[PDB]
This record gives sequence, C-alpha cells and structure tokens, in this order.
Amino acid sequence: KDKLNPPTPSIYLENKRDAFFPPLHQFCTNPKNPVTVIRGLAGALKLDLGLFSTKTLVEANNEHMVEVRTQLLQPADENWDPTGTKKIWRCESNRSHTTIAKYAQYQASSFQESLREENEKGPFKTIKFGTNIDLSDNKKWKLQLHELTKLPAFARVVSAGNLLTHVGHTILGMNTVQLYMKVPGSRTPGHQENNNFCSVNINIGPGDCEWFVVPEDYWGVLNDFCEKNNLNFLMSSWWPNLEDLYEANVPVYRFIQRPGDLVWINAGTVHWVQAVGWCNNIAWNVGPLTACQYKLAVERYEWNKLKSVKSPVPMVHLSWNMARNIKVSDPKLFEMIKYCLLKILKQYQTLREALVAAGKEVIWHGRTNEEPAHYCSICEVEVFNLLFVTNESNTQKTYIVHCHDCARKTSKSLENFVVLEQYKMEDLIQVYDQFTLALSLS
Ligand SMILES: CCN(/C=C/N(C)C)C(=O)CNCc1cc(C(=O)O)ccn1
Ligand SMILES: [Fe+2]
Ligand SMILES: [Zn+2]
Repeated sequence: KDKLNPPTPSIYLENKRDAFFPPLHQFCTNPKNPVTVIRGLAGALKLDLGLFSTKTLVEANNEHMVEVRTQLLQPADENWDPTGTKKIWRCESNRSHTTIAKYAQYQASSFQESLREENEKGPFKTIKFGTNIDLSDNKKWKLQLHELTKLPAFARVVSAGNLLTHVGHTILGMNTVQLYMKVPGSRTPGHQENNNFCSVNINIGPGDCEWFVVPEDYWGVLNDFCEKNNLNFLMSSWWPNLEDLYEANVPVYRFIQRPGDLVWINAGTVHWVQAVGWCNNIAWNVGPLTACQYKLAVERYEWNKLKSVKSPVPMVHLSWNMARNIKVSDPKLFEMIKYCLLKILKQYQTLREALVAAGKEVIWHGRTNEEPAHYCSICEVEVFNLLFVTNESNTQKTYIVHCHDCARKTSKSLENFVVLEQYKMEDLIQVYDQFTLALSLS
C-alpha cells in the first residue's frame, strides 16, 4: 500500500524570515514527523557551504584524522551478499584511518576516474567513506563553527533549548560537529542516534545523498529482523532489505538531500543513508525540551544497560542539571523528570543507608564545576554521587570509578574500596524540592 511509502515531511525555505518562523521548529519537533527535510536552508540563510568544501578543509587542517570505512559499492537501494546471489542485511565494512589530505586525494581522483570511465549480481567494486571527522576544536575550525551559529536557535550545536547544552560537558559528535567526506555509494548503515537524540545533518555538496527513514515506533521490528539474521541492532553494520520491510508493513520514508538541505532526524527515528554523488556532510545532535525527547532518551538509556552498551548521554547527571538550572513549564516533561529524580534519590538513599548500616565510611569528596559525569570503569554504567574507588587509586588520586555492583563483585565486603560522595543528601533533596512546574500560558 502507499501508506507504506509515505511522503517526506518537507519545508521549503526562501529567506531568513522562513528560517526564523516559529512554526518551523514546532514542525521539526512534532513526534508526528519522523524526519523533516528543510530544503534550501543554506541558501535562505546565506550560509557559506564553501567553508566545508574539501579544498577548504585540506587548507585548514590537512593532517586531521579521518575514520575510513572500506565498503562495497552496491546498486541502488540494495545490499547483496558479496557472491551476488541474495540480498542480506549484513554489510561488509573494514575500518582504518587516514588524514583529510589523503582522503581528499582519493575523493578527487575517484571523480576523475568516473569521468574517464564515462568516456569508455556483482562482483562489486570497493570504495572508501571518510567518516566521523572531529570538528570540536574551535582553534582549528573557528570559521567553520562560527558559520553554524547563523542557524535558528533550535538547530544550533549550542542553545538554551538544547538538553545537550545542559549536560555541561562535551559529548563527542553530539554537542560537537562531525564531518563526513564521501564518494558515490558511501553508506551510513541502519541506526538510531545515541540515546535517541534528535540529529541535524547538512549536505555541503556538490552531490546528493539519499535517505531512508523508519519511524521510531517500528524500531522493534527492525531489532527483531536483526536478531533473526544474527545481527546486533545497536552495534553491527546492517542495510535493510526494503522488500522485507514492506512485507512487514513497515513504512519507509525515502528522499534526496541536496546541497544546502538540512535533515532533522526526530527522536528515535531509524535511518540509513547513502551518497549518490561526491559530497561532504556535517552533523550533530540536539535535544529539544519535549516530553517525547526525554522519554525516548530515558528508555534507550535503560535499554543500553540491558544490552551492556555505554550511553554517551549521562541521563542521571543531565536530569539533575535540568532540575538545578532549567525552569520547566511543560507539565508532562516536568512529571517525567520529577519521577526520574525521585527514583534516583530513593535508590541513592537505600544504597547509602546500606553502606552506613554495614559500618562502611562515606568520604566527603565533592566535585569540581563542569566535571563530567562518571561511568563505571568495568561495566560502563553511569555512576552518580557515590563513587567506589580502590584504596590504591584513592591513594594515587587517580579516582578510578566503579559502580557498587562491580566493586562488590571484586571485593566482597568492599574492603578494597573507599566510598566517595560528590553531593550532600540535604543538597540533592533541596534541588528536588525546589524543582517545580513553572507556569507558561503558551
Ligand atoms: C551510530 C551513532 N553515531 C555515532 C557514532 N559515532 C560517534 C561513532 C552517529 O553519528 C549517528 N549519525 C550518523 C549519520 C551519518 C550520516 C551521514 O553519513 O551523512 C547521516 C545520518 N547519520
Ligand atoms: Fe544518524
Ligand atoms: Zn560497574
């Protein structure tokens, strides 16, 4: 049915007014729109995409690291086993590193070679995709990062309405810019964003990308398929067979992103992308202040625990920063945050009383401002407030963090550990008590 091939939510921008019009940010963050393509965005804002051209990038930081994916050049929207006899979900990708200068040479010679060839069931050729290029350093990428502050607030890397701004520290590639350098067939395989955060992607050009999108609420179907085909949904490289998805009554949005078009991926939307031509892309994440964003981020945070996968977003730390610093006026989002804080508080009280009842000392350790959230050095779970550190690491002042469970597993009565406390209970209770719903009339 055509309900399985829905139209792409699209906004067509002409000028700065259209870009700054409030209904645009509302349309993007509406859960009903799994993806929004904001066409003509760069043109409307007079954004200089030339600052992200391969020539410019080479001049700026020619030795900068590029992660290379070596992949097969597959036809159209398909993925075939290498023998070319059946379509399969697993895709072949080898990883290596290079520099912006070397990948640039390849990107150009790739184009020259296609010109020559034009003047003339696989097996398939190999291509290289330059991915995950880290544009976090403002000293190396001043002009590039400055250009992006011309976006409307809701889409910027940094803004008051962005939950990632409220984390209070860098999360690489989420609240810092990533760049991609591509040749035709460069594939970003199927995924959801880290902790289901929204994402922004702008195509620099000169060529096009083709996007495939499934709504968040079908992510389970794709997780199922993955397991049925011996794949880790979160961690393997897979490229959905569209025939399988259609048979499964999964709607698939598909569109072309042209140079200067911004793609807004909504919370939890499943997606995969390929370069149609030669192009670069830039991307980052944004966390709008909505009930839907927070709910989905919390859910994936908890799912990640079950799957033994680290959450790049420390949702406990973030939740406390929202309560300390953000007046929240949406009643549904308020109740979610308030609920989470209460769970955190009651688990922390239960653990801290257990320690005290067992006669284990709790050491006042405190905290530096802007100090990042801590994760367990063994299981990578976020650890809040009570840090378990070995006697030795404490002595050395390396303060290597374990969670309670990992510490107990090593050291049955915690005899090898000290317990460090970063926050007074009375102070957390106060932050919770004073976190109340603000009135907004809109
Ligand atoms: C799988 C989560 N992740 C980060 C992992 N890296 C930090 C390794 C992402 O960056 C997800 N977004 C990648 C992406 C890249 C493109 C692209 O190739 O343009 C389009 C859409 N999405
Ligand atoms: Fe993505
Ligand atoms: Zn642990």
